Amino acid sequence: RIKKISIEGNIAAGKSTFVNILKQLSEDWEVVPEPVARWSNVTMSQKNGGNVLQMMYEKPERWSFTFQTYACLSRIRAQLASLNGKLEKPVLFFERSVYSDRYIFASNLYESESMNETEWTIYQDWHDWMNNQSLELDGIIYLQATPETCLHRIYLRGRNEEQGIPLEYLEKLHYKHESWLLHRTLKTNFDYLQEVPILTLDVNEDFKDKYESLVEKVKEFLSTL
Amino acid sequence: RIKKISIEGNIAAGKSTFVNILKQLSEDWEVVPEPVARWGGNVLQMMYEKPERWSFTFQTYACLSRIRAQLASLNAEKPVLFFERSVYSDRYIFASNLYESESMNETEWTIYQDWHDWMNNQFGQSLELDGIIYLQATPETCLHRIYLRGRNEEQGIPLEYLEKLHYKHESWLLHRTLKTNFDYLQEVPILTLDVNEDFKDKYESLVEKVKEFLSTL
Ligand SMILES: O=c1ccn([C@@H]2O[C@H](COP(=O)(O)OP(=O)(O)O)[C@@H](O)[C@H]2O)c(=O)[nH]1
Ligand SMILES: O=c1ccn([C@@H]2O[C@H](COP(=O)(O)OP(=O)(O)O)[C@@H](O)[C@H]2O)c(=O)[nH]1
Ligand SMILES: Nc1ncnc2c1ncn2[C@H]1C[C@H](O)[C@@H](CO)O1
Ligand SMILES: Nc1ncnc2c1ncn2[C@H]1C[C@H](O)[C@@H](CO)O1
Repeated sequence: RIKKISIEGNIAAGKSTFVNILKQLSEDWEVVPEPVARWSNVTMSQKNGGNVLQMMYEKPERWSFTFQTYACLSRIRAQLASLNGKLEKPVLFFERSVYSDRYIFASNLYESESMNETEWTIYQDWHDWMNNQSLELDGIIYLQATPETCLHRIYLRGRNEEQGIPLEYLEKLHYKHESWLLHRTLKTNFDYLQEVPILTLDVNEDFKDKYESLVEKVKEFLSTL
Repeated sequence: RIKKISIEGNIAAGKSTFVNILKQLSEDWEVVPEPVARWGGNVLQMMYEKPERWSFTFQTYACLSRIRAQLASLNAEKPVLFFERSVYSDRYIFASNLYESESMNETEWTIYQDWHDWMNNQFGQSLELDGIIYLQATPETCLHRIYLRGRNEEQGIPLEYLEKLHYKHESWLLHRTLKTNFDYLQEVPILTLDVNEDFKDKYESLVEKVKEFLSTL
């Protein structure tokens, strides 16, 4: 019986670092990266995904729908094989969810006009459908940082394509993160999700070698599920 | 147990007509129309407006809309389910062509073929065919039946597009040259009927043949 936690948050808040911290604290703990993050920097999968990322960055109003499609189906399959292959008290740690795909990223491209009524309408259906047709999660852990901490972090990361991402986007993605995971205001069609329990974690301070409290906070919340 | 038979055919080759014609003949005989037929209506219209913009998006909605429709009907004594085209049609006819005519790029094309390879590796689950019936018509023929059908946005279909498509049908369903990542398919028997002659009020010969074919599977 595998528990299922999603680790969520804005660009450069510290998810993969956190995910690769818990990684070696237990062998009942496994981690599934987010596919997009491997296409992000530096095989047929990587080829395509990196092709798709650059195009979405260069002309989002043309490539948002295809990007969202490939990136969600990639997380989906990446997530399926981690039931297969590995894991007494097993937890799987997901690096973002198919819900972030949709209520954070996909949603923001509609409202910014990068996907049109048809595009976004056809995405909501596929999504609803592809997901109803094993990965529903036991909990969500929210690593909350500011747009500014987020903005500084991507600069410390130094990714080519990401240096141009401006504070105003991050500022939109923070708001949706907030409405979903803290005031629990955002409303959806995965109903269980309205009451999956969530833990919010302040990672504005650097925790790269001072993380015991955050982890005790994780261990405690696992205990409550 | 429900036998699954796809009616393949170029545009307006007779497909919708023969399949309904069939629909009345037997208790044991039902049909799943092509969802693009009823069209989807914007995505199809955007498809005719600017195909190098919408080809990828349509193909995905088109094909998944057919998988849903077919599954739905996947739930008589000697059951036979007839489909109107199929997910091989969607990939080796249409997406293939559309990649071939640069309305999709390699990324697009690779990303489609992977998603089709996967959307249907969980879903051969009675969408896998028992036979194919190829309504072979000449392109010339199909071009008149499009004026026959007298359909708005379908009026300007060239002469040459319809050519592209039949050469692809014939390589797939008559010469059997064409190769795919469903090894089963190359097994599967095909039946090949000529439909240039009208048949609305003269189909017994046709249906007789259908009947021999089903009888041997
Ligand atoms: O406590 C931390 C967490 C991370 N980072 C740095 O911020 C950048 C982005 O973090 P990460 O890739 O883990 O963020 P994610 O997008 O996965 O949330 C990397 O250079 C990290 O080393 C940091 O300076 N202090
Ligand atoms: O023997 C026939 C077969 C078809 N049609 C007509 O050809 C047009 C297109 O037929 P259908 O929708 O069956 O073509 P499909 O696209 O479904 O192959 C319609 O007006 C049919 O009435 C016809 O006149 N004689
Ligand atoms: N669904 C998605 N998942 C992950 N990233 C997304 C997604 N949509 C857009 N992006 C943008 C954020 C970064 O610029 C870049 C790398 O994450 O892609
Ligand atoms: N998968 C598909 N199924 C049926 N039609 C397709 C498909 N892809 C493109 N087309 C084009 C042909 C017609 O002009 C128009 C209506 O059939 O759509």
